[PDB]
Amino acid sequence: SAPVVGIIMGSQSDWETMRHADALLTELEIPHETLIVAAHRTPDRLADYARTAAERGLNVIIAGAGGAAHLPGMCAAWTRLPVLGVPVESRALKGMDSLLSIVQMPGGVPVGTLAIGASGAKNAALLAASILALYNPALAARLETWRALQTASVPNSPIT
Amino acid sequence: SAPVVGIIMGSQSDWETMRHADALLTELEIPHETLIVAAHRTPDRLADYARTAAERGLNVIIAGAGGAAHLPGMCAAWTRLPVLGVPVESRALKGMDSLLSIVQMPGGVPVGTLAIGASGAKNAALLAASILALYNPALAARLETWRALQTASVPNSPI
Amino acid sequence: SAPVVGIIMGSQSDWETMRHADALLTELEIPHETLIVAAHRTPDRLADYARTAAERGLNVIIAGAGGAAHLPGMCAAWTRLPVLGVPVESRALKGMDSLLSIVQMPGGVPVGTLAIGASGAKNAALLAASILALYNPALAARLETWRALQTASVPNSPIT
Amino acid sequence: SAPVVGIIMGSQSDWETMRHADALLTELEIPHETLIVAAHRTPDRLADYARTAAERGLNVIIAGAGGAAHLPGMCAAWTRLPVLGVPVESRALKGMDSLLSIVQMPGGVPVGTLAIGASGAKNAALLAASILALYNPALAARLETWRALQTASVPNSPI
Amino acid sequence: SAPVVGIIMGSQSDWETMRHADALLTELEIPHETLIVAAHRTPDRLADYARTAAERGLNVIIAGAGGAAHLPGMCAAWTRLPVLGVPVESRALKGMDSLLSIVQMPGGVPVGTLAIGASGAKNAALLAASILALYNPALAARLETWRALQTASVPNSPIT
Amino acid sequence: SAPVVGIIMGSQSDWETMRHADALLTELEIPHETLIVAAHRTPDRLADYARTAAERGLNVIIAGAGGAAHLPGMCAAWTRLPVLGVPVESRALKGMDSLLSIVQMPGGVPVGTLAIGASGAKNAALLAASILALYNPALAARLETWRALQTASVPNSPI
Amino acid sequence: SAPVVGIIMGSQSDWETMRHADALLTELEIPHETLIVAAHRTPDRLADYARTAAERGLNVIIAGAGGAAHLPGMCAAWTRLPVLGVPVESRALKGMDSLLSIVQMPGGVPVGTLAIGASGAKNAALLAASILALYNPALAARLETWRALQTASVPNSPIT
Amino acid sequence: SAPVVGIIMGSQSDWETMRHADALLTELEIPHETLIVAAHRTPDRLADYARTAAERGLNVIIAGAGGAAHLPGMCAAWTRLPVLGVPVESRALKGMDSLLSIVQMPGGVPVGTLAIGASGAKNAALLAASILALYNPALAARLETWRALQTASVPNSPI
Ligand SMILES: O=P(O)(O)OC[C@H]1O[C@@H](O)[C@H](O)[C@@H]1O
Ligand SMILES: O=P(O)(O)OC[C@H]1O[C@@H](O)[C@H](O)[C@@H]1O
Ligand SMILES: O=P(O)(O)OC[C@H]1O[C@@H](O)[C@H](O)[C@@H]1O
Ligand SMILES: O=P(O)(O)OC[C@H]1O[C@@H](O)[C@H](O)[C@@H]1O
Repeated sequence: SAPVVGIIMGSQSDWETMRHADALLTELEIPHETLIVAAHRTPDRLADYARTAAERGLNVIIAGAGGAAHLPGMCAAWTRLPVLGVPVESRALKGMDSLLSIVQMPGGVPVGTLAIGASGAKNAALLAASILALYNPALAARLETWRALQTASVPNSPIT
Repeated sequence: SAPVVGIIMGSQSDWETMRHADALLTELEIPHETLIVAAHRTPDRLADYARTAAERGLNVIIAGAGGAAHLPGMCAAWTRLPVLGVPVESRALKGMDSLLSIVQMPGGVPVGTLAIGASGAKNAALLAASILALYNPALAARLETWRALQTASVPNSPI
Repeated sequence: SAPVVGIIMGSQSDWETMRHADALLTELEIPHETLIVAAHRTPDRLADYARTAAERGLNVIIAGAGGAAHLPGMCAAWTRLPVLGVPVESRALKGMDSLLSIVQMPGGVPVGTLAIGASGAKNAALLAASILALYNPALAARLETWRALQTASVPNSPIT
Repeated sequence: SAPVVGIIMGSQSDWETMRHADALLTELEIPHETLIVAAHRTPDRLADYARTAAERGLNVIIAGAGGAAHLPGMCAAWTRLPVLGVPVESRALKGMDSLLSIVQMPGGVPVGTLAIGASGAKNAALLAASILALYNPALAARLETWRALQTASVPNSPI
Repeated sequence: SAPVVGIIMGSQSDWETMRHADALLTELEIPHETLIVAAHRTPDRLADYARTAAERGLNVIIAGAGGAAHLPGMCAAWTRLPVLGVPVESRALKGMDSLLSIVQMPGGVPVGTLAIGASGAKNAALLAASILALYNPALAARLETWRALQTASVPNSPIT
Repeated sequence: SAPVVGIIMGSQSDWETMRHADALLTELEIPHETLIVAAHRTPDRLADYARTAAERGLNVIIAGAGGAAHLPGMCAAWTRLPVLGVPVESRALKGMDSLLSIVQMPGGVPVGTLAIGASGAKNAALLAASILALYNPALAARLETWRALQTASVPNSPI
Repeated sequence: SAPVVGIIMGSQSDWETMRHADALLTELEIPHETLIVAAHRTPDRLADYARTAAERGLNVIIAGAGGAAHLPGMCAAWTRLPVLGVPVESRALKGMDSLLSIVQMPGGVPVGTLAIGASGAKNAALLAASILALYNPALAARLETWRALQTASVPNSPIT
Repeated sequence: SAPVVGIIMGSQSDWETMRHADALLTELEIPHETLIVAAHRTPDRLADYARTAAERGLNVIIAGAGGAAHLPGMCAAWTRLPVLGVPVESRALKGMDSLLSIVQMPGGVPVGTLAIGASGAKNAALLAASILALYNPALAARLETWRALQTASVPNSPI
């Protein structure tokens, strides 16, 4: 019932990307919350969200942002929980600004960063699942089944 | 006098760069404070610094950071004062990470960004001076003199 | 009545970007002028515009250009006023040439640079407003209201 | 105690970087193993290491590589454990090749990627610690202390 | 009859690119097989494919992948045969991630890398043909004819 | 003799690079002047230099600058003479900023751009020589000799 | 009558870009030839074209190419004439491969390089005109008129 | 014996890199020649070298160049032999110019491209060896031994 993963993003425009994280957590039956938290437009909301996350029972935060993408890193500054960052693709620089803004954190405050775009959102959810599976045997079984099906679904040759 | 510019940086390792901003403000006799404020390692210190800057009488904030450089942008999130950002040169990516994480602010929260490195630190101080000069005539004259000396001192041929 | 901000750009093609600066100054009731000044095709026009800006009562110049983008920097060479630069997105290099051409000024002649594209134009106007607000209490109040409304308009969760 | 984190790297030349991960895990008293596993030069060693990691009791793998950096991704292909990737700074391209070859994993096989270089190695260890802390209360308290000391130790002004 | 070149790729999406290699081998009458082998989703399939390639009679492997593109390099780790790599164009980073992931192999395990995209696929097939032509005189003649026709087909001036 | 090529650069720090252009013109006995002209620090000096270049008898201008490198383009704005641009290697971005700010001129005002660094300075001088050689037969013969010696002097094997 | 500028390019696909050079030379009444010369597919044609250019009366060569763009540099290797290079925009890398392939010539063999794309083609023609104008007074007058009209045609403000 | 691989490079400055290809071919006892051939400074030497390579009995050409690196591609234009390209690390752009000017060959004339720098030179020699091994059984066995020793010699832990 109570959420164990928080998915956060700075804008509705980020949802086109972050929806892939939401869908995968739901597929794996991982209770979660999905919210908008804007690092620059709602910085006090961010501080409160991140600093209370652990006491609220969250175990992992998945944060997506694009451009000068500060949401994952500032989240990580305020929580001891693992924070996973999804670089959202930007218009001009194709997410390279997003990527460098998120992955290049200073020693002492980590953000586990995934690929630019939808792939990264899906993989943030899978990485969160991998973390939770360490201490949830039922989920561990669901995740192993999921990975096995992924492997079995790969064809032997292309449709030419 | 009470400071009217705050120079802030995330680490002692930024000082090699940000000292150029400090020196310039001193040269132009602009009262200022020079502090370490770490966006990631001291986020509550940052929130407090930025949100109280205006009531403390600061007029401009100069913020320097390298890598995933969030200090200028998060400062701007908490203050209506103009915030000027200095990308510090990072070891691997030579400040390109610094530059993009500072300049690419989405619309609604600006950071006026200067060049990577020492040039950017000097120019953040000069840009702060040009802002203050709009409503301080004595400083405006000192800034005019500074720019005039810069122009007049350029040699005509290389040695 | 008399303009206190000048918005300048090198071409009509730049207007698609710089119109966002114009609109925001108008929203905040900041008197301004909006002109075409081409660094390469009208260099004497630029010299005259920049060197007379202060005596004409301008307080801030917002300059946009793309490609080998020299308009903001050459403006700054000729005026003591703060100059803010907007990198206009270019076709091949997506504004990276614009950005580096504008932001990498030598020590001694500053240009306060904003994001590539529309975001940068909007933020140049907001930064200009922040500067003017230091010595205009009515504008300072309008700007604080504007920022507060921005913060209040952020939803708590995405439309899924 | 039996290791719960494996730190692996493709070469001795990566050790200058990955030693920072090793030191951090030691500081936090997290039992770990530190090994060379080369994706290209010892691919069967990699397959064996990754596929048996869970049954050996590992909880997290930290993998560092430079250049065409395939070690973290291929590790993740063979294990359901979380795999954290450290891009090692390469000579010519300063770790940009390392970074893109690690972080740009297609959907379905994740690698949580940290910064280029020593910062990334330290942060992979801290991220592993934060994962383990979710279900080890004594470690969680030591990690809290570590983060608190980091925050409290930041000076207020540069020297 | 029996294949002497293997063309492998990680996904059906790669076929839009790798089909150009397949077509050129067919044009030059080089027997080959075309398969899907996913480095990350079917890593045991890859190990088996690469380690048995020589004993199965393959002489050259052409491998295409995009993004964090590991298929060519991991193939090369498991075979003594020459491995040629085709960087498939990726959405955000335009194949620059593909290119660097493939070409920047450590000393000791080579991948001969071709251009991003369709050009690279065509050239991987031509390079494979060049290799086989060293010890197949009939193919050597076909390849020389092919190159000669290419040269003769270049017009002297553009259609204006 | 009166100069027919002007070599200009924004700073003494550019001289390490631009000296290669100066040396080449001297070697080919092309009368020239070598000057500092700063686009940002001495913009009126630049306008005057460029607008009077043709009437002073200059035929080609070689302009070198680093960073936000505006000197070649603004020179070309004020003269119909051919302007050749040398991107000087900058500290952080290794001349990539220099290169893009010089070469990406919009249509209507050209700058013929050479390689980043010393190679580009040498080649700007050679390109200027090849322009002058079109209407100076003695120089054309000296340039032929120079290119012939370059070709003939390449060794057949490394030492 | 006889051509004094040669415009060369490696493919018909380059014409979309190089046509802007052709049009400007025609506008300025500069006699020229426009040809296809492929560095990689017709290397002997290139050697012959470049090594005979001066004796044929050419004064400037404008060469365009994209990707691994070798046509301008190899032209310059074989002629003492000034060679101007136009980087043609490539699909994946947006002409950055074209640009670096052309501009980064070794000391001793120059190529005067212009902008990526149509702007560069137009400017190669203008630069060629500037060179020819040094020893053709009538053209010098036409070029000064052209530049003056360019300056006079810049509006004072945008259409908003 | 008569050479079956030609190693060519544009300058003595490339030798620091290309010596790694030479050493590897020597180690595997592959008869080869090692020469300077400059695409821009000696274009007729290049045309002659490439067009006669096959009739001279060469089987593979390894070509190294930096900057605007045209040597491998122009070699491939004149021969049907496989041409392998080594991007030499350039001073300013760290071989990114070298890499793009070699690898981005349009369809119809291939160059098999290796990594920037010494790794690429070593790997061009190994790739040439793997090509030759297809039809030389003694060499194939020596190459098997070489790869086996590489794999077996990787240490299990860092020192
Ligand atoms: O890890 P240290 O050296 O303290 O800081 C290195 C970089 O991390 C950033 O926060 C600072 O702005 C600095 O540029
Ligand atoms: O060639 P050596 O120095 O062994 O290794 C250099 C790089 O090759 C990669 O596999 C390693 O991760 C390292 O970063
Ligand atoms: O600040 P200094 O060292 O004078 O000049 C550094 C760079 O600033 C540019 O104007 C010059 O062309 C030079 O490349
Ligand atoms: O100017 P030098 O040092 O002779 O050569 C430097 C670069 O120019 C290229 O042709 C060579 O391949 C080398 O990488």
